[PDB]
Parts: sequence; C-alpha cells; structure tokens
Amino acid sequence: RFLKVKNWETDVVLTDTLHLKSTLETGCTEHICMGSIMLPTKDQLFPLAKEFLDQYYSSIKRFGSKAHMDRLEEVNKEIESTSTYQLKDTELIYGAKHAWRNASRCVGRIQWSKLQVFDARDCTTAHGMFNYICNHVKYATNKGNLRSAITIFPQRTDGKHDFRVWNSQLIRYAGYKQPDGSTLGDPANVQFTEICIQQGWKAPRGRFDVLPLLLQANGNDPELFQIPPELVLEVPIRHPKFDWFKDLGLKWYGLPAVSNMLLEIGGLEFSACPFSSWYMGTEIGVRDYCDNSRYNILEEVAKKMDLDMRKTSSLWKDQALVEINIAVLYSFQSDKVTIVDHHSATESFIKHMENEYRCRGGCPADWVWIVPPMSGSITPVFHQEMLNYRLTPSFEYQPDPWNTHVW
Amino acid sequence: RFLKVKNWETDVVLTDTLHLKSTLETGCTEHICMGSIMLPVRTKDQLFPLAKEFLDQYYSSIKRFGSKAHMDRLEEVNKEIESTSTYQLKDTELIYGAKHAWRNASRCVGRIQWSKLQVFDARDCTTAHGMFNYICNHVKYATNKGNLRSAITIFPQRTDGKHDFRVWNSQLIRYAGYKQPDGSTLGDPANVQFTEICIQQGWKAPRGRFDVLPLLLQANGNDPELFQIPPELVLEVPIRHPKFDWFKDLGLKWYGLPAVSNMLLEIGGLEFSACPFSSWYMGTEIGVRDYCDNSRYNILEEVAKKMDLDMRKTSSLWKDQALVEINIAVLYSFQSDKVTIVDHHSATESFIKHMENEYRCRGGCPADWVWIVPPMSGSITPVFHQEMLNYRLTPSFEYQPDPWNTHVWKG
Ligand code: HEM
Ligand code: HEM
Ligand SMILES: C[C@H](O)[C@H](O)[C@H]1CNc2nc(N)[nH]c(=O)c2N1
Ligand SMILES: C[C@H](O)[C@H](O)[C@H]1CNc2nc(N)[nH]c(=O)c2N1
Ligand SMILES: NC(=[NH2+])NCCC[C@H](N)C(=O)O
Ligand SMILES: NC(=[NH2+])NCCC[C@H](N)C(=O)O
Ligand SMILES: [Zn+2]
Repeated sequence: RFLKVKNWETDVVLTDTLHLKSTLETGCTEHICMGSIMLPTKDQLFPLAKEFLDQYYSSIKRFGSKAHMDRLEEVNKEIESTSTYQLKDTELIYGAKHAWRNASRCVGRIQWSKLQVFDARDCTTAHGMFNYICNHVKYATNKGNLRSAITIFPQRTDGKHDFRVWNSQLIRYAGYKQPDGSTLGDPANVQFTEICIQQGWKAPRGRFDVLPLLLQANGNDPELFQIPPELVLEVPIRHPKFDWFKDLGLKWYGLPAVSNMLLEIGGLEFSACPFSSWYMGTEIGVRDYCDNSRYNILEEVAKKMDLDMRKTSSLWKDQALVEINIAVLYSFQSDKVTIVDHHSATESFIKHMENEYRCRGGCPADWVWIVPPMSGSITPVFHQEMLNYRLTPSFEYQPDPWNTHVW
Repeated sequence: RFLKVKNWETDVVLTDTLHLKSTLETGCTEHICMGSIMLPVRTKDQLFPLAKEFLDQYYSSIKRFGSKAHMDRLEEVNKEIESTSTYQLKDTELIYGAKHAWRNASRCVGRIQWSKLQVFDARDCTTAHGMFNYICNHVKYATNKGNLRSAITIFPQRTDGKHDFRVWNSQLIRYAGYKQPDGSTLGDPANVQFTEICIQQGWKAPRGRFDVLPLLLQANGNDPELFQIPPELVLEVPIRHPKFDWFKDLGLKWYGLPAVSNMLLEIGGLEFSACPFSSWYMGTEIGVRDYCDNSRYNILEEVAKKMDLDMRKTSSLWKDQALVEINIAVLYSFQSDKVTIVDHHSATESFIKHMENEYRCRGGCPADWVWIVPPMSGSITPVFHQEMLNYRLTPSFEYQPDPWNTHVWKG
C-alpha cells in the first residue's frame, strides 16, 4: 500500500512506503484523529530484538549473512539465559542515531547521521552519572560551536533499578512560586525546583538560576550535583537596534539537553539518555520567552517599544514577538554560539524529508510540531503534507520519576 | 467511551462524548495519522438511514423526539423515498441542516457565530440566470454596505447526478489569474486555470492584477454560463498602512466578502452541490496567505525592500517583520472603511470560548488543529496550546471535484 503527500506550494508529490514498516500505534482511529494530542517479558523481547537486528544487518548489507544469523542466535540464547541482552557498540550507535532519525517531532533530523554517542552503560552510581554528564556538556558545548551528543546509561532490567535523570533538560532555569501568587524564574520548572530544594538545594531565588542536576542510579534515591558554572555557556540577550533591550535583563543557556526521555532499541529500554544539540531561535524567543505560562515577556517588550496596546488589531503582540526573536538570534550569533532560525531550519527539513523519501521511502513527521510557533505559513513546512507513524528505535516519553519512584 | 483534551496554557480539561456520534472516516488509522493531509448518485437503502438519523437529531433539537410529529415526518419521508427515491426538506429542516453543517465544520475558527446564519432557499431555481439573480441578492444582503452578514444560498439538491447545480467559481468574488508567456503570473495564480475557462467561454478579460472574475453558473446539468456581478455590488478595500505612506503605492486592494462556492452541503443524506456561503474575513487569510504565500500574490520581497530591511540573511527575520506590517495594513484598511473583519487574536480567543461552550452544551466540538491555528504567530494565540479532537459529523460541508474535471459537455 502506497501513500502520497503533496506540497501545496511546489506541487511536489512523494510516495510513502515506509509507513508499512510501522509498528506502534498513533492514538488515531478511522473515526477520530488525535494528531494534536500531546501524549496519546522473554517472549515479548525476542521479536523486538530480531526486528532490530534485521534492520541493523540490512543497514550494513549483511542481511542473512552468517554474522547476522550468529548474532541472531547469540542474542537469542542470551535472552533465554539472562532474560535480557546487551548491544554491541556498533548496534547501540545505530540504534541511537535511528531513534533520532525516527523522531517525527524533530525538525533538526537532517543532522541525524552526525551524532556523538557516549556509552555510559558501565555507570553504576549517581556520582558516575554526574561525571559522564559533565563530559557530555563540555564535549557538546565546544566553546559555543555546538555538537550533537547523547549519553546512554544502563538499560532497565527489572524496573526497580532504573537510571533516571530527574531534570527535563540537563540545563534549565529554576522556578519559584512566590506567596503573592506570581512566579519567579521559569514557571515550567516550579515543581522540579521544589523537589531540589526539598532535597537540600540552596536556592539563590533568581530569574535565571541554573538548576542542580538530580541523578538516580540503579533505582537508588536521587542525589544533587551542581554543574561546574564554567561548563554552562550562556547568552545575554540584546537587540541590534534597541539599546533598551539588554535592560530587560534577559539571558538564555546555549545548550538544549532533553534528559527526561526514554530511548528504546531492539526492545531494550534506556530510561536515562540525555541528548543535546543546538537551539532553533523560536524555541526561546517564541515559546520560552513569550508563552503565557513561561517567561511571558510580551507586554514589557511591547511597553518599551511604545506600541498601541489598546486594541489587539494593532498586532502589537505580533510586532513585539518579531523583535524578541530578532534579538535572540542576534545575541547568539554575536557570541558565536550555534543557533538556527526557523526559516533555515524548516528549509533544511524539506531537503531532508525529500532525501528520506528517495533513499528510505518515507520520513515520519508530526506537522503540528514541525511547523514553527511563528510565521508558520511563510516557512515551507506549512505547505508540506506529512504522514505520521511510529518507527523504532524511538524516543518515547515516560512519567516524571517522582510520580513513580519507590523512595 | 470518553476522551479528554487538555489546554496546556490553562490546564483546562474537557471530556468529549460527541465523537461517539461520529459517522464518517478521518483518513487516519491506528498505524498512521493523516491529520495534515489536505484531502484524505446514491441509493434508496442508503438514503433512509441517513434521513432517519438527521430527522432524529432535528426532532431531538426541537424537543419532539419520538413525538407524533416526529414519527409522522419519519413516516412521510420514508414513503417519499420509496416513492420518489429521494425527498424534500421542510424549510425548518433545511435551516437546521445548514446551520449545523457550519457547526460541524472542524476547520472553521469562526463557528462561534454558527447560530446566526441567514439561509436563502433557492431550491425553486431552474436556470443559470435564476442562479445569477439569487447570487446577486446574497452578495448584496451579505455585504450590507460593509457591515458583513453571514449567509448561504442553497440551490436544488442532486438527483440523478446528471442535473447538478454547480457554481464553477471557488468563491463568488475572486481575482483572475493570467499566465504570461515569460512564465510569470498576472493577478492571482490560484485562479489561473479558472480564468482560462472563463476566457475560453467568452469572457473579455481586462488582464489586470485585480480583475473580479465573472460568475460561471451551471443549472440542471446544463453547460455553464457567464454573468458579470454588478460592480456596484462588489465591495473592495484599498490597502494602505497607518504609518507607511509608501504602502498604498504598492497598489494593493482586496474584496471584502469571502464567499466559498465550490463546496458540497450534505443534509440528511441529501447532496446540495451548489451552496455558496459567505461571512467576514480573518485578517490573516488575506495578509498572510493571499498576500504572502509564495504561490499567491507573493509580496514579501517588495514590502521588505520598501522597508529597507536586511534581506541578506534570513536570520534578520525580514520576512517576519514585513509579514507583520502587511497584516497591520490589512486590518487597518478594512477598519477604516468600516468593513467587518477580525484579527487572529480575537478570532482564536472567541473559538476557545465557543469550544468550551460546545463541550458544556453539546459534549464536544470537532476541530482541525492544523487549520484552526493561524498561519502567523501561532503560539501566541490560545488555540495553539489547545488540544483538539477531530471527527466528522453530519450535516457537513464536503469537498467535491472541480466541475470541469467531471462535467459532461452538452455543447
Ligand atoms: C541538530 C540540531 C537539532 C535541531 C535544530 C532540533 C530541533 C528540534 C525542535 C525545534 C524541536 C521542538 C522541541 C520543542 O518544541 O520542545 C525538537 C524536538 C525533538 N527533537 Fe530535535 N533538534 C536537533 C537535534 C536533535 C537530536 C540530536 C535529537 C536526539 C538525538 C533530537 C530529537 C528530538 C526529539 C525526540 C524531539 C521531541 C522531544 C519532545 O517531544 O519534547 N533532535 N527538535
Ligand atoms: C462569520 C465568521 C467566520 C469566520 C471568521 C470564519 C473563519 C474561517 C477561516 C479563517 C477559515 C480558514 C479558511 C482558509 O484557510 O481558507 C474557515 C474555514 C471554513 N469555514 Fe469559516 N468563517 C466564518 C463563517 C463561516 C460560515 C458562514 C460557514 C458556512 C456556513 C463557515 C464554514 C467554513 C468551512 C466549511 C471551512 C473549510 C473551508 C475549506 O476547507 O477550504 N464559516 N473559516
Ligand atoms: C495542543 C498542541 O498539541 C500543543 O500545544 C503542541 C502544539 N504544537 C507544538 N509544536 C512544537 N514544535 N513544540 C510544542 O511544545 C507544541 N505544543
Ligand atoms: C499541508 C498542510 O496541511 C496545508 O498547507 C494546510 C495546513 N494548515 C492550513 N490551515 C488553514 N486555516 N488554511 C490552509 O489553507 C492550511 N493549509
Ligand atoms: N533543539 C533542541 N534539541 N531542542 C530540545 C528542546 C528544547 C526546548 N524546546 C527549549 O526551548 O528549552
Ligand atoms: N472567513 C471565511 N469564510 N473564509 C473563506 C475562505 C476565504 C479564503 N481563506 C481567502 O483568503 O480567500
Ligand atoms: Zn490523525
């Protein structure tokens, strides 16, 4: 069964055979589409393993080879014997790269092949985790010349000895709920901040406090560690034409490092797998700065611009938004910290997507996430149809550890 | 089976029971979501269920479910379908049906207005000329000197599929598109093909960047005929900017009345192949899509130039900066001529209110996130952060193929 996707700006059509290899469910049915919903055993394990191994071996052009069968045989026995198994270094790398390749919500995926993979499966303690993580941050930041990396901690076993990173990103600002009801710093992290504090963190209480790492190894209680400040690259936010802008007091960190996700490879579950790359401007300028439930800076930025804020139809929110995003890309570029604007980013993903249909017969994409949170229809992805299906290896969500942890 | 939708900006949660009454298919499956795919002659036995269902809804809506009136009508329609292999809707039903097809239009952000809709019954129409007159009346009623009113005109339903009434224009009022030999396009590229059909059919084309197209009307399965809409009936807004005096020099204007004409209205199984409906524009439809889409009027570069923006590097956000001004200039021009119009903030805010009310009183409200979210400043409108379930309810507005692709020319 073939499927076609049209680009309504170029009339380009692509045929998707890849969705055929789909496994997981979408949350959608014949009678309902949940495309905008944010979150919709030995015998179990071997099929999963076999499938992965087949992919891998096909990818290296040894499908059916003796090597292939042997490995198949080996893994087989190992699962029967140990009720789990271990991936060869090559497989772990292939698996990680490909989970990224399959991340339908990622516009960055043209880069999927150039990924630095750190094997931290020999890790056993939170302190071990802290050290590994520090190495990742440093390698990835690279003095502002950002590099994509992932660090993979030991896989789950009985589910009672999970490695987990309790932060949602390696580096994020704290959130303090004041008594008057307002919030200081980043409201997104208010709850995590309360857990840190509650666990011993001496909170400075500022609008941009780098949070402590809170690391759980082997199922043990989480432990706090401060990331060497020297390791935390930051960009002060100023506007190329508004000298009053810097006075707003805004900065952001240069390294987005999602840490709360779950990497699945050949049936194996890696519950702690921080990955990092570089920001698209909008993530910060639009979502982090202007979301009503984040830093929410539109009013203030507007005021300083003296815009007509009486009537929404002045598009004062829109005007401010553009400046704010101009100031973010500007600040970063001026400090030579890697960053990409939403136009370049989306243009590349079209190129990527095309190439993926050519060489792979498809490329799963979540339109809702792929399209930037501003200027949607002026980027090429708006006009681009996308089929969304779920391929493994994958990155999955998982519950916040505090909701599930057995203290 | 209940379903919940969260608003990630307010944490409001809503429970959807309404999707249960869903009938049509989504194009989606357990293994694939086509949520971003633009487009994913009946029978006696087919028709009555469709009719019965509709009638049940209607009667429930007036609080006569199971009433003698209800059963009789049920009985009547029944016999009529058996006898005539079709049937006719009471005036009350046609109105209920139309209003509710709008109410179920999952791609419509304007639906808070769904109840206040002027319905024109043009089922007695028989000729293209008849159609032209009806349409002129609609345009005039709806425009209302710039104080826009929502209206729909419903022409005779399909019978054997050989005597369809069709409006060949996609909107009652739209600008022409001429493909020049150098490869460029004059006017609106979206209508180039329709323009060629008009010309080919006798239209004397002015060849300008804003020529109101002739109506091309088909009655009873007959060949289409041309009619010019009285210019005095076609309200237009010259586009200028409240601070850029150079803007008016761009030479831009738009018409004040969006009137989708190429859609198919289905009610109680009946198919109304010609049903122009009209309301008022949301700014972005014009400022963002019609003006800035690359394949429409594509004015970003020029607007940028005049602003002398840094167009060397995309990261100057020159496209973004121009876009905002252009949209400011559209809402401005219209408001200054007192032609109804709504900005994307007000529009999306209202739809949240509407959506909430719909969950309260109706147990749901089908919505297509991809279409509901404005083509600019997405995440600063409330609908971005709003989860939406999309399912298909009837009565509905459906797409249908372009008439020229299917028409059996009589000559
Ligand atoms: C290299 C440049 C990259 C860029 C420009 C980029 C860009 C983005 C953006 C803008 C989002 C939306 C995130 C949000 O709105 O919160 C996203 C999501 C995502 N990206 Fe990428 N990314 C890059 C690299 C990577 C890498 C290295 C990985 C993993 C190896 C990855 C996997 C993902 C995943 C799993 C999501 C969805 C996460 C979630 O649901 O919160 N990306 N990316
Ligand atoms: C009165 C104020 C209204 C507003 C502000 C409004 C707004 C909109 C907008 C912005 C769209 C997106 C259209 C596009 O992107 O091309 C849309 C789509 C749609 N609306 Fe409305 N509308 C209104 C009234 C109506 C009426 C009167 C009807 C029918 C009776 C209707 C039914 C629809 C339908 C069927 C679509 C889908 C069109 C398509 O698929 O191309 N709306 N509406
Ligand atoms: C309701 C909707 O699913 C939710 O707001 C989504 C919308 N689209 C998005 N797209 C991206 N890239 N990132 C996000 O956090 C969201 N949030
Ligand atoms: C491919 C994609 O679905 C297509 O560009 C859609 C996306 N969202 C839209 N949303 C609205 N309201 N109107 C449109 O024409 C579109 N175009
Ligand atoms: N480019 C990335 N890898 N982004 C990861 C998620 C970052 C997150 N959206 C933020 O703005 O904080
Ligand atoms: N508000 C409406 N009824 N819009 C109908 C579609 C108009 C279309 N978006 C246009 O720009 O021409
Ligand atoms: Zn779907």
